[PDB]
Amino acid sequence: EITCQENLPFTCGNTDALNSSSFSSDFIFGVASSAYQIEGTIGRGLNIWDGFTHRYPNKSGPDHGNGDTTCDSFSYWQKDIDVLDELNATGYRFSIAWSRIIPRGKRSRGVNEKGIDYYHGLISGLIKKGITPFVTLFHWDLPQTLQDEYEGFLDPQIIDDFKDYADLCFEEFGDSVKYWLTINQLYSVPTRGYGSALDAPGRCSPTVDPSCYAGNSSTEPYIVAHHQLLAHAKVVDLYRKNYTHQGGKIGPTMITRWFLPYNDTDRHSIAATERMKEFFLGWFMGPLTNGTYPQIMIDTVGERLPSFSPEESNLVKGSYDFLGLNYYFTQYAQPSPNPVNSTNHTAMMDAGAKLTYINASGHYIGPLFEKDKADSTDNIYYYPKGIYSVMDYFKNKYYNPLIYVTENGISTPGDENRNQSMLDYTRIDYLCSHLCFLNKVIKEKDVNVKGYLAWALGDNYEFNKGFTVRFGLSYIDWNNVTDRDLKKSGQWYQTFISP
Amino acid sequence: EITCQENLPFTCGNTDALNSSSFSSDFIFGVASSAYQIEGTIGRGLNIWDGFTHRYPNKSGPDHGNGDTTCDSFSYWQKDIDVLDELNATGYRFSIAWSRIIPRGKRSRGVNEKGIDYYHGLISGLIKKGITPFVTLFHWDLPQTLQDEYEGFLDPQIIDDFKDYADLCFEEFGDSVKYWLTINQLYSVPTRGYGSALDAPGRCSPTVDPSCYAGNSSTEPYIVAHHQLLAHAKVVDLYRKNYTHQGGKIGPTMITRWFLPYNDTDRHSIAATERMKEFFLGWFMGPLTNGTYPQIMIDTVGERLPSFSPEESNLVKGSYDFLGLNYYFTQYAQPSPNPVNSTNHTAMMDAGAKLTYINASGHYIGPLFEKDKADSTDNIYYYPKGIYSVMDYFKNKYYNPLIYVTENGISTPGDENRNQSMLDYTRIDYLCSHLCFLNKVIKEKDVNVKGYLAWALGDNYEFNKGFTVRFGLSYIDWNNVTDRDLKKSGQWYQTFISP
Ligand SMILES: *[C@@H]1O[C@H](CO)[C@@H](O[C@@H]2O[C@H](CO)[C@@H](O[C@@H]3O[C@H](CO[C@H]4O[C@H](CO)[C@@H](O)[C@H](O)[C@@H]4O)[C@@H](O)[C@H](O[C@H]4O[C@H](CO)[C@@H](O)[C@H](O)[C@@H]4O)[C@@H]3O[C@@H]3OC[C@@H](O)[C@H](O)[C@H]3O)[C@H](O)[C@H]2NC(C)=O)[C@H](O[C@@H]2O[C@@H](C)[C@@H](O)[C@@H](O)[C@@H]2O)[C@H]1NC(C)=O
Ligand SMILES: *[C@@H]1O[C@H](CO)[C@@H](O[C@@H]2O[C@H](CO)[C@@H](O[C@@H]3O[C@H](CO[C@H]4O[C@H](CO)[C@@H](O)[C@H](O)[C@@H]4O)[C@@H](O)[C@H](O[C@H]4O[C@H](CO)[C@@H](O)[C@H](O)[C@@H]4O)[C@@H]3O[C@@H]3OC[C@@H](O)[C@H](O)[C@H]3O)[C@H](O)[C@H]2NC(C)=O)[C@H](O[C@@H]2O[C@@H](C)[C@@H](O)[C@@H](O)[C@@H]2O)[C@H]1NC(C)=O
Ligand SMILES: *[C@@H]1O[C@H](CO)[C@@H](O[C@@H]2O[C@H](CO)[C@@H](O[C@@H]3O[C@H](CO)[C@@H](O)[C@H](O)[C@@H]3O[C@@H]3OC[C@@H](O)[C@H](O)[C@H]3O)[C@H](O)[C@H]2NC(C)=O)[C@H](O[C@@H]2O[C@@H](C)[C@@H](O)[C@@H](O)[C@@H]2O)[C@H]1NC(C)=O
Ligand SMILES: *[C@@H]1O[C@H](CO)[C@@H](O[C@@H]2O[C@H](CO)[C@@H](O[C@@H]3O[C@H](CO)[C@@H](O)[C@H](O)[C@@H]3O[C@@H]3OC[C@@H](O)[C@H](O)[C@H]3O)[C@H](O)[C@H]2NC(C)=O)[C@H](O[C@@H]2O[C@@H](C)[C@@H](O)[C@@H](O)[C@@H]2O)[C@H]1NC(C)=O
Ligand SMILES: *[C@@H]1O[C@H](CO)[C@@H](O[C@@H]2O[C@H](CO)[C@@H](O)[C@H](O)[C@H]2NC(C)=O)[C@H](O)[C@H]1NC(C)=O
Ligand SMILES: *[C@@H]1O[C@H](CO)[C@@H](O[C@@H]2O[C@H](CO)[C@@H](O)[C@H](O)[C@H]2NC(C)=O)[C@H](O)[C@H]1NC(C)=O
Ligand SMILES: *[C@@H]1O[C@H](CO)[C@@H](O[C@@H]2O[C@H](CO)[C@@H](O)[C@H](O)[C@H]2NC(C)=O)[C@H](O)[C@H]1NC(C)=O
Ligand SMILES: *[C@@H]1O[C@H](CO)[C@@H](O[C@@H]2O[C@H](CO)[C@@H](O)[C@H](O)[C@H]2NC(C)=O)[C@H](O)[C@H]1NC(C)=O
Ligand SMILES: *[C@@H]1O[C@H](CO)[C@@H](O)[C@H](O)[C@H]1NC(C)=O
Ligand SMILES: *[C@@H]1O[C@H](CO)[C@@H](O)[C@H](O)[C@H]1NC(C)=O
Ligand SMILES: *[C@@H]1O[C@H](CO)[C@@H](O)[C@H](O)[C@H]1NC(C)=O
Ligand SMILES: *[C@@H]1O[C@H](CO)[C@@H](O)[C@H](O)[C@H]1NC(C)=O
Ligand SMILES: *[C@@H]1O[C@H](CO)[C@@H](O)[C@H](O)[C@H]1NC(C)=O
Ligand SMILES: *[C@@H]1O[C@H](CO)[C@@H](O)[C@H](O)[C@H]1NC(C)=O
Ligand SMILES: *[C@@H]1O[C@H](CO)[C@@H](O)[C@H](O)[C@H]1NC(C)=O
Ligand SMILES: *[C@@H]1O[C@H](CO)[C@@H](O)[C@H](O)[C@H]1NC(C)=O
Ligand SMILES: *[C@@H]1O[C@H](CO)[C@@H](O)[C@H](O)[C@H]1NC(C)=O
Ligand SMILES: *[C@@H]1O[C@H](CO)[C@@H](O)[C@H](O)[C@H]1NC(C)=O
Ligand SMILES: *[C@@H]1O[C@H](CO)[C@@H](O)[C@H](O)[C@H]1NC(C)=O
Ligand SMILES: *[C@@H]1O[C@H](CO)[C@@H](O)[C@H](O)[C@H]1NC(C)=O
Ligand SMILES: [Zn+2]
Repeated sequence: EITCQENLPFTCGNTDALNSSSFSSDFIFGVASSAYQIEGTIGRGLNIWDGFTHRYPNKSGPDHGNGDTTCDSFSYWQKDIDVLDELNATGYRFSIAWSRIIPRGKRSRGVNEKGIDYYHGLISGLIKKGITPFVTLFHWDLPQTLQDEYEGFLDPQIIDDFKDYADLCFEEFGDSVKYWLTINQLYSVPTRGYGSALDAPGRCSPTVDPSCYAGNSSTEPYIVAHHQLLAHAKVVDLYRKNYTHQGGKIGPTMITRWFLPYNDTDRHSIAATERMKEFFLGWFMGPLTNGTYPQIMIDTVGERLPSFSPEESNLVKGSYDFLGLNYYFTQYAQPSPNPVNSTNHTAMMDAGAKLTYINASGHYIGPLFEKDKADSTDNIYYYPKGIYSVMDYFKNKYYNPLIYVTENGISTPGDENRNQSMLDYTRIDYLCSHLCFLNKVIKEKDVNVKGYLAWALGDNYEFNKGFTVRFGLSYIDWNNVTDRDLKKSGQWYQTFISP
Repeated sequence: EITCQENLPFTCGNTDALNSSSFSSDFIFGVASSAYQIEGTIGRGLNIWDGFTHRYPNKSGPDHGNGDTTCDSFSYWQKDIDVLDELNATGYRFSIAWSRIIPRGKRSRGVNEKGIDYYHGLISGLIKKGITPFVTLFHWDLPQTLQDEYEGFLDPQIIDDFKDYADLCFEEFGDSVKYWLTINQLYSVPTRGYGSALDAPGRCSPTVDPSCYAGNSSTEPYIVAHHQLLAHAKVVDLYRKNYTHQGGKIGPTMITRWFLPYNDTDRHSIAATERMKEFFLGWFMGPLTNGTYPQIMIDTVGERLPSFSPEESNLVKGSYDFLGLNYYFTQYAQPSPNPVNSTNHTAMMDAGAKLTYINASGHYIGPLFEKDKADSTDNIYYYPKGIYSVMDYFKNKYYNPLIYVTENGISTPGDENRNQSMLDYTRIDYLCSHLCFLNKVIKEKDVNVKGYLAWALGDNYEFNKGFTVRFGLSYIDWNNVTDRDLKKSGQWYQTFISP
């Protein structure tokens, strides 16, 4: 019987008590990264995140940093590969920058050969080292040209361009890549990119944010989420129909959170937690497992929620071979009003829930996750048992899918110096306690989890944060980005994989 | 009678001997800047120069600098205005970033109100201070979206988009702006952007540069120059037909050089200098004054040179109210072969001329202009009498046009520290000696020169050079860009304008 601690101090950092041998022998352990965060702009066209970080530098981070050079993996990808090889990792998830291989967006405008070569070299190098690539087709870095031609995912013309892009990738890399993540965290772009304008492209209602160049926080997230689903379903249908000879699997990446009631005996708090589960997860998981949106969403959102045609509904339903789950933390939910007529209404208010990390009797959900310096009542706290609850939920509610944990990690302040940043014990506690609950759920609930990829390989540009927080397991000196040095967390992870 | 020195040491730095009173009372003296060099990416969409400097950082400059924040005139435009006010300057040439006011390129996709406000404030502030704005509609910063939709100026669809952009500007700013420069330095983009790939968008033949993503150095510069002329002619026709109530003037900006024979008694050197004059100036000036290309170009370039239709020819001919001339330096020309069948052939070889700063008997053309550290046989030297020869040439060869010198300046190394950079006497010599020859040509040849704008107002991002050279008359600390401090050159210029 497996016992896991939910509060500090954790003792699972000991690999005599927990290591890769606690899991099935085929279990994949690795790390993850994304193109915009690690590559640099060298050699590629521009994408909406280059646009956003430049047009609105105070949304790029408090240091106004961006992905211009970041850790320069365009030059030093071979160092990324030596860190993995040093961990004896069997999995690496990275993303192909659409901008690098089709700079002008539409495929008929020509492909960038030098870009295609960059990824062949990378894939060849990983596989030579016995590392399985999980490649994300789209990690938020849409070619700027498509956002300016028709406002990206706001328009249905994105579906065919995305499909021609994906086709180019399966054809070029599919012989070696056997695992494809179509779109990374479905929930993010529509809410942050089109609801609150905290992420690219930064659209939202004028009174939600007056910096926004355009938008409607009330209608656009629903129009964007819809197209993301059709786009995704159309790539999966292209994959399973035209590239089945490649013997790969392809699936979506869902940002998952667990929700607990703020007051676990107030029915209003209980209804708000069930509504969160539906607006956060079901919004995407419902179309993917059933071809339609959740009923609470259809009731609440009404005309602002697009309908799937019977053909579209059939294409989206069951459009995955597995699910990639990104899990970071859990929130307490309590009711909150949905003012549909206010000019500052957003799609996120439609859930009628307010989210916190402290419940009604003042209990904090777990240890600290991310210190907010501007406001401390905004601090984020994590909850190791959340990975247990989310996985058990997905098994029971969504037909026992094959699952890969594609991102799980914790940042530490960039303020810290080199000695302090290399001694990241708070990261060992985060990862070890989630790994202890992940092993327990695989064993007790028989969830079909087949892999785990820690975020991130090394320090890189963090969306909305610049270089002010660090997520890597290996250290990078911003004044000289050549070396990736294993921090304590990286040395711990190494001993975990090979005990 | 006016005597001007052509070699160091110059003595025209004395304002008792030369000052604004040497010129007609209406003569406009000022400074110039461009949007990409001074604004920063904050608040605007991305353009091809953001794309280029990011995709190919080693072409952005030896320091890999770019226009991300540069001197941040988006925030500190009011400091730009205090420097001008301190000079008692009557002219300021600046450019409107197409990306800032129409981020998505095509006007029907919506205009950026906050962007339009930025320039209203700027124009209101200049005019309140008695400074005449010369506004450039296009200073190389084409929206990235138009370059990715149809490869920018390579396609004729640019003509209508550029015309809808310009229409938006005359309508928004035309009530205050009475001087419009349509496209800045016609010769540059086609040769550097489409011939040698040293500038954005960076297209060129694979063997001219293997970094190029696409291109043809032999055909594309001619296709680009042609469209630049049609685009320009169509904006001028829109201006003179739809905004004549505004009582403004509009003209092109031509990068002018003077050419001298390498050997001034070898006929081959003399023919090469006359050919340079035609390929460098006549390429644009011929269509503008006659509606057709020079005959040496029609003979030499043959099928690769596009033809104007009779309607297009009529539209381009006489499509200016004045000319803006940018003059920097003069070159010696000698013959050089034109190998039309080599795979590394470029439109620039078609002139059959090799350019140098030292003639056949070893005489250097004038004082040093720009030290090339990688190769010193590449150093650039200036020639003050060149502004005299160019102006006299334009008067005689091109129907005595109304002229404004829209750029003239010299850089000093960014290597120099603050004390050395504020003591820029080499800049006083450059400007004073050109101003001495400009006054002489106005007086002796009666050229219709009505203004002079020194480049640049302050230190900014320099195309292909990063922040490694400084062109400003006012100093900017890259570690704190708030202040613009007048260097010696700026204090000299101040005393020149108001003796
Ligand atoms: C998994 O997918 C299933 C579909 O494949 C989901 O089941 C569907 O659920 C729909 C409800 O959301 C349901 O459609 C409704 O059907 C009502 C009756 O339709 C028939 O009979 C009518 C009766 O007079 C007749 O007029 C019709 O012509 C049909 O013959 C209909 O009245 C409903 O419309 C009203 O309400 C909806 C909001 O739900 C409004 O959009 C609409 O304007 C109107 O006010 C509704 O019809 C739908 O109306 C909108 C239109 O775009 C659709 O085409 C139309 O269908 C439908 O019958 C079933 N389908 C089947 C095959 O059972 C299933 O949902 C869950 O299960 C059902 C039983 C229900 O409890 C849902 O709330 C559940 O969530 C999906 N499962 C999950 C887990 O979500
Ligand atoms: C200012 O603009 C003027 C035009 O408004 C320029 O003058 C034009 O110059 C053209 C030469 O470049 C000239 O066109 C040529 O005309 C030849 C005769 O055409 C008529 O008579 C023919 C004789 O049999 C007959 O077949 C025709 O149908 C006409 O009736 C013609 O043979 C030439 O074509 C050959 O050479 C050209 C290269 O120059 C090739 O492109 C072509 O394939 C062919 O090999 C040529 O015709 C042109 O052919 C190409 C086609 O696209 C054009 O439509 C066609 O015109 C034209 O006659 C004059 N126009 C007038 C009204 O005089 C003027 O140029 C300068 O002055 C002329 C006299 C000449 O010396 C040029 O070299 C000068 O540069 C411009 N001024 C300046 C300063 O450039
Ligand atoms: C988690 O939620 C539960 C259920 O909502 C909370 O318990 C409820 O707390 C209410 C106070 O917010 C209690 O109602 C009050 O009852 C007193 C005594 O009769 C009355 O004087 C108050 O005015 C109020 O009455 C309500 O007024 C509004 C009317 O519309 C309504 O009809 C009345 O009920 C309520 O009885 C109580 N329910 C139960 C089942 O315990 C719980 O709140 C916490 O516990 C209660 C016992 C009390 O000590 C609260 O002060 C305390 O916060 C909540 N838990 C926490 C930690 O917030
Ligand atoms: C500026 O250009 C002028 C004209 O091109 C240069 O003068 C010419 O220089 C040529 C040498 O490059 C002279 O030709 C040579 O003549 C000698 C004596 O007879 C002969 O032995 C050589 O082989 C050569 O002859 C040519 O060979 C190739 C044949 O196809 C052709 O038919 C022959 O002419 C040429 O006579 C001379 N012309 C004139 C009008 O002076 C000038 O070059 C400089 O001045 C001359 C006088 C001489 O001292 C050169 O060495 C010197 O460079 C050139 N100026 C400079 C500074 O480069
Ligand atoms: C966002 O878009 C929605 C949909 O067009 C706008 O809501 C409509 O507003 C009009 C005018 O007030 C009403 O007549 C409709 O009844 C509303 N429709 C729905 C479906 O809600 C909304 O005003 C827009 N919001 C902003 C901030 O632009
Ligand atoms: C807030 O969270 C705490 C922690 O889970 C809840 O406290 C537990 O409540 C159960 C049931 O009452 C007790 O058996 C446990 O002993 C409690 N744990 C702790 C650490 O005290 C608490 O009930 C939650 N409060 C509300 C209002 O939901
Ligand atoms: C640039 O474009 C020109 C025009 O297409 C190419 O030149 C042609 O090349 C073909 C194939 O060799 C020949 O049959 C034609 O006679 C050429 N046309 C002309 C007008 O010169 C050229 O090869 C291209 N260059 C590169 C480097 O792409
Ligand atoms: C190179 O440039 C120099 C400088 O202009 C030329 O020298 C002048 O030539 C004329 C005519 O021979 C003389 O009267 C001047 O006295 C010369 N000036 C100097 C400073 O010596 C020279 O002729 C040019 N050489 C060639 C081959 O073109
Ligand atoms: C790995 O962990 C298991 C418990 O799951 C333990 O029994 C085993 O001895 C550990 N292996 C090493 C090499 O420490
Ligand atoms: C951030 O920049 C935007 C301009 O895009 C501006 O509207 C906003 O006030 C800035 N925020 C702060 C807190 O300075
Ligand atoms: C890497 O992992 C494999 C598989 O568990 C193991 O056999 C091997 O010894 C490990 N190598 C290192 C250097 O730890
Ligand atoms: C599969 O590829 C073929 C050949 O290019 C094409 O006709 C077909 O539409 C594709 N099928 C899809 C995308 O389902
Ligand atoms: C606008 O929205 C904010 C945050 O959602 C809220 O504080 C404010 O009261 C809203 N304004 C109105 C008029 O409802
Ligand atoms: C940058 O880091 C690498 C790896 O530590 C080192 O070899 C190189 O010399 C460093 N460069 C400088 C300028 O110190
Ligand atoms: C300005 O220059 C002229 C010569 O062009 C000279 O005569 C005049 O005295 C100068 N003015 C001043 C104020 O020095
Ligand atoms: C400049 O960068 C390009 C990549 O875009 C590369 O091909 C070239 O070799 C680099 N030049 C030098 C001198 O390093
Ligand atoms: C600015 O120039 C005008 C016009 O020549 C002159 O009258 C005025 O005194 C000058 N002001 C300053 C402060 O030099
Ligand atoms: C002038 O503006 C009118 C009204 O928009 C339009 O019909 C016409 O085509 C324009 N004329 C030009 C661009 O010459
Ligand atoms: C290619 O062009 C360069 C510079 O224009 C020249 O040095 C070289 O000889 C050319 N190659 C061939 C094969 O002509
Ligand atoms: C930046 O420069 C301005 C102008 O000199 C100055 O007032 C401000 O205090 C400076 N900022 C810092 C951080 O020194
Ligand atoms: Zn940048």
